[PDB]
Amino acid sequence: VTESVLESIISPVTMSEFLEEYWPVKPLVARGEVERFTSIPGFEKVRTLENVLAIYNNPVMVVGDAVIEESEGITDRFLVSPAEALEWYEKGAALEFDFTDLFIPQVRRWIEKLKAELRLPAGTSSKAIVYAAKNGGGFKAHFDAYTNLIFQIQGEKTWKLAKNENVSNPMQHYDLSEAYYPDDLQSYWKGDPPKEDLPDAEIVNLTPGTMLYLPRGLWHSTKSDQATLALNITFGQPAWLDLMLAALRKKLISDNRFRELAVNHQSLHESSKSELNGYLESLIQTLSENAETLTPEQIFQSQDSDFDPYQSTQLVFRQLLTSYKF
Amino acid sequence: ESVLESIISPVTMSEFLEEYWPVKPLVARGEVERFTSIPGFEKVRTLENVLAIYNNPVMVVGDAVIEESEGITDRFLVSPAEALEWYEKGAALEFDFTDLFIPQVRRWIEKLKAELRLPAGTSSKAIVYAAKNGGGFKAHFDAYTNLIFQIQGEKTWKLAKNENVSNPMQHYDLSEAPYYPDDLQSYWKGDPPKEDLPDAEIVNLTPGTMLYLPRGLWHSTKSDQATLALNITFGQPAWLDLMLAALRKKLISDNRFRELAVNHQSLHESSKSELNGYLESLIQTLSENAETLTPEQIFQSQDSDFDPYQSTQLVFRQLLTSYKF
Ligand SMILES: O=C(O)CNC(=O)C(=O)O
Ligand SMILES: O=C(O)CNC(=O)C(=O)O
Ligand SMILES: [Mn+2]
Ligand SMILES: [Mn+2]
Repeated sequence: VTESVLESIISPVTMSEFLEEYWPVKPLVARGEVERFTSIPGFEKVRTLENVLAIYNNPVMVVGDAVIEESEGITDRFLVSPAEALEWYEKGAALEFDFTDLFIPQVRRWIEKLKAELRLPAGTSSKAIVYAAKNGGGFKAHFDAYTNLIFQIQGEKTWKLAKNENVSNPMQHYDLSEAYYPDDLQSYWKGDPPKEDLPDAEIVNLTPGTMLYLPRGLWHSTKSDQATLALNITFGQPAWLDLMLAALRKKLISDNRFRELAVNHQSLHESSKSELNGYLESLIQTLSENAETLTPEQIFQSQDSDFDPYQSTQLVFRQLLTSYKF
Repeated sequence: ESVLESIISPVTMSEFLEEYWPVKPLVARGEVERFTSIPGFEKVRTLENVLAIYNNPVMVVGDAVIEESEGITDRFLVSPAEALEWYEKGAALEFDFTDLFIPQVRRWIEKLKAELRLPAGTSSKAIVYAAKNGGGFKAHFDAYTNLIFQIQGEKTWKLAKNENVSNPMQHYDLSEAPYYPDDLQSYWKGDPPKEDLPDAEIVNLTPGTMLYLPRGLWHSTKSDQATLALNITFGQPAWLDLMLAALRKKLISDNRFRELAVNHQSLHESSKSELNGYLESLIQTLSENAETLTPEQIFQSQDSDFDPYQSTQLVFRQLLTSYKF
């Protein structure tokens, strides 16, 4: 059958069904034999923890209660060498091998293809990540501003999934162990947080060969009683706001008045403060008039902008680090 | 209004702010003991000391890297323990965010930021540069500004007034002169400078010389023999940065603006028409909120992140400060 890699994996669900009833809002669980994952380019290289370790020349994130206890409560995660990560792994810390696509770079082709098949803006952030855990490790209840296609490779992993009644379309991460909401999030958080154990969540056991589509914003937590290994393909979720502000900035960056250095008005004398306010009024009027002339075509024309400079910077930095042998 | 005074004397801080900052370079010569006023200066006064304290990836830059990478790149990050090998091959070493290891200097940098009237959120750091054997950086301009303190050796700087772009918002290497980033293209005027910046000012920076290097000024560097310098590097956030931050904060509360965007030419004709009306409506709302913008709201955003490239690198490096390289 002339099928896409994604189609091959979610069969007998069609890609149209996926796009109409699941993406980008509802989770999908697709079960089957792990061998159908072998059409993912580079899968054989990340099929076992020993294989991932043989190729992954980068720092590894470790997360969990052992980190909280060692750090005397300062943090729940460290970035460490692959070797040290194995020491933490034995203490039940979850290991995250981020930007695994640097080390199976053939998957990058596929990811870009999948990004187009999902009709994501070209500029959307995308990567592969490997997650490994044992001894009850994993992640406590949280949500992400990203969506994931999750391919369970080894072991049985317990996911909790709950609808998020507090925020629609979150644009930042949040750990439920913060109960305090960060600034932007505070502006659109509604209602009471869920309990730490997500008591109303759906529990899903992921086994080898299970693919889980995980939409952005769902509350989730993970636990690996025994050793597990999974490969995630992780996508940004650029908002209309992202594209609109990129388009507006493209219209304004040409104007030297907008490129001039900004000034902290705090130290200024009152007359200078007022003059700055009049200068800024001029800018405000011009910004508003450029916003008023914004068109759909211009918004679409900025779909190839960098909407996640945090992810892009982390990719560049990790690429530069490959010159050290971790 | 005091921190720089003893270093740029006889230039006064008022003269510096009115006549030089943020557009024209200044060269202040004097005794290097001046620099003892900077917290932690003793700890970066030789390359040995820097290497003793700097527990982070070190950037190495130059011909030796071009060779090792078979032409792919001129830079990469290595361990402090491997950096000296590259230095001996004439690669320039960049110890980025050196202020992570001399925390003392943060207070100083913050005072300077306040003195210069920079937005509170402006990026700011210390960087040490070391090179020998003709190593350094080829002709380019930065979107950052730098206060440069020459500690050791005689370093050849070329400096050239930028006649092409005012207040650039990104980095540019003169060597890429066929190609121009889209944004830069939209405000570049005229022809790029000539190869090797023939009309440049040549300035030999000797120990105790401080160079103020404004954003956008063309420069390049060469260390014939060993050199060591400390930079204090500041972002240059534009009014556009604060204003778009303020506008985003007004809109991020509205779920319509947080909804997932789509690839235009992936969807059907019916869908392509159905998106136009929704986007026209959103554009109306964006415009209405832009018309509500006040100077107060712009200033209330001065503590935002205007430089995710720098902030991201800082967080990453902070997670590596006790890494066993
Ligand atoms: O895989 C895990 O243990 C945790 N993964 C996530 O939270 C995620 O993919 O967003
Ligand atoms: O110090 C050097 O050799 C090069 N430095 C710069 O380009 C800079 O400070 O912007
Ligand atoms: Mn998650
Ligand atoms: Mn420079």
